[PDB]
Amino acid sequence: RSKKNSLALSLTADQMVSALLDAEPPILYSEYDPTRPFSEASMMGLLTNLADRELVHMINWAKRVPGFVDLTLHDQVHLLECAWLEILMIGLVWRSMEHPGKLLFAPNLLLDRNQGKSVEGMVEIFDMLLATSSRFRMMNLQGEEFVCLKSIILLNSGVYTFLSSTLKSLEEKDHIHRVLDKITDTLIHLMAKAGLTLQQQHQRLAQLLLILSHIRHMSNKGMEHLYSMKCKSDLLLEMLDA
Amino acid sequence: SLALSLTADQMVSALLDAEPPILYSEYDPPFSEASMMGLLTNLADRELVHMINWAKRVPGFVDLTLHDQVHLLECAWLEILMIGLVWRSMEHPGKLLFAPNLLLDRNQGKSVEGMVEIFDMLLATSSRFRMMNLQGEEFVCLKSIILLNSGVYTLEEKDHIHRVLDKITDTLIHLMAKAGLTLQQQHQRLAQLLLILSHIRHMSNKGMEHLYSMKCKNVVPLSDLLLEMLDA
Ligand SMILES: */C(=C/C(=O)N(C)C)CNCCOc1ccc(/C(=C(/CC(F)(F)F)c2ccccc2)c2ccc3n[nH]c(F)c3c2)cn1
Ligand SMILES: */C(=C\C(=O)N(C)C)CNCCOc1ccc(/C(=C(/CC(F)(F)F)c2ccccc2)c2ccc3n[nH]c(F)c3c2)cn1
Repeated sequence: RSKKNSLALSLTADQMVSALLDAEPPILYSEYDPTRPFSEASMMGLLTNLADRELVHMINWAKRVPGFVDLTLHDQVHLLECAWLEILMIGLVWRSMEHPGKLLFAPNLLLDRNQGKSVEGMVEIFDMLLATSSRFRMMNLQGEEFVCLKSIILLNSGVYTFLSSTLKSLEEKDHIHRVLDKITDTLIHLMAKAGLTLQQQHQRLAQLLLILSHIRHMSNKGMEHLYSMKCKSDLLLEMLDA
Repeated sequence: SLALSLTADQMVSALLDAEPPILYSEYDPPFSEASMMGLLTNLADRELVHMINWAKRVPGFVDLTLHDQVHLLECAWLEILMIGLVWRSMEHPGKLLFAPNLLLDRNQGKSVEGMVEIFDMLLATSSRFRMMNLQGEEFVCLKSIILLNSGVYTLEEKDHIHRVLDKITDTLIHLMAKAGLTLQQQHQRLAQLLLILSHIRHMSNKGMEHLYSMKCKNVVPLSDLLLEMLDA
């Protein structure tokens, strides 16, 4: 199906890992004043500000993910529109691994469960994120594995379409699936290099990709809450630079 | 411990043996929004009874705590209905085989509230399974994975659940190796299938939002039915 000659598809596993590690966005500081007690609007202010800012840098990151700028502009936009909260979340749970009971939103913004209660609904999402981070800590998730998963989330985010598909959209989806197969290869390689048996490799690949269902769930629940606070892309198009 | 000893071939055998009966709708051969929702609700409610009986036969599930058995089914039931739907629908491009006498096209999908958006997503997933030539043996592995995964993070009890999930991954790989796939092709197909499950979860979440909205005729809430059938 795909007609595109994409550099990503002929990268070796090591080269894919290197490119992903190089793409990582900068580490950002919240505008959080620790002498200021939290209220609902103040916490939602802090988080929203952090999310808006992370989104700018996420655009720059996505441009450096091999295979991503080979998609049509419309398809790049769609992936980012679908995936942004999942991508924030996986970042959060990775950073929070060595902080049992707490979510490291930023270096200066470390929140425990109880501080989630200052916003209606949000402690439910907090618990799920905490559980996810503990899961990654127990599995001893490696940085190289993390960046593979975050790229998988981006590429897998798009809405499934049958009646709503065009011949062109279908070529684009085929290109996505090839990029995804390269990332799977890269994950397996990393595992094989770390000394896992073949059985252990296939088991861990499954365990990590099953956690992505949980990330999707958390994002969906997040989105429901944001939509019900009346939140409501010309950036995206123009930053993605076409 | 019997469950944890199963070979790949034995796992397949047990899961195939656990499969529920295929149900018929009460459909009488015109569809309103109200009669369609009525038909779908009555079907879902009858499927649920058989889903509970099925889950009791998935290796390892009756080793779990009552809480875990109830919680896994409460979180997963719509995903489980949906995977079964898209599987049954693979030989019916553009349609959804809710039951043998209830085969619906997207036109009929517009009958009911926020089914229309979900409908195309289900058709696409069916189409993806068809294109991948998903086999029945792979389908029952994936459906048991949904059960054991959908509530597992939402400590030694979580370990048992994880060990059984690993066994099913081993079973999938075995099936693929037996079908002639290379090791590379095995790991790629595994990943492709598990990423589809993210999308099934998303479809279920979207469906749940409409069920909460709408809402119901909730005489026997699912949590009560689960407790009755599993406390027992
Ligand atoms: C009462 C409210 C609650 O459910 N609640 C949690 C407060 C209604 N309870 C009975 C369950 O009702 C029910 C379940 C499933 C479906 C259903 C569909 C069809 C589709 F969208 F998934 F395609 C549905 C329609 C509209 C909104 C949500 C879901 C359905 C029914 C039967 C199925 N068999 N295989 C499947 F995949 C099915 C899906 C409707 N109502
Ligand atoms: C909507 C307008 C509005 O609030 N009103 C009142 C009109 C704002 N729309 C922009 C997006 O805002 C966001 C995005 C993300 C979040 C994050 C959270 C935290 C958690 F729940 F995910 F934990 C959130 C809170 C409440 C509901 C949904 C999400 C968030 C922020 C920063 C992050 N960095 N890494 C992450 F994982 C997150 C998550 C808040 N507001």
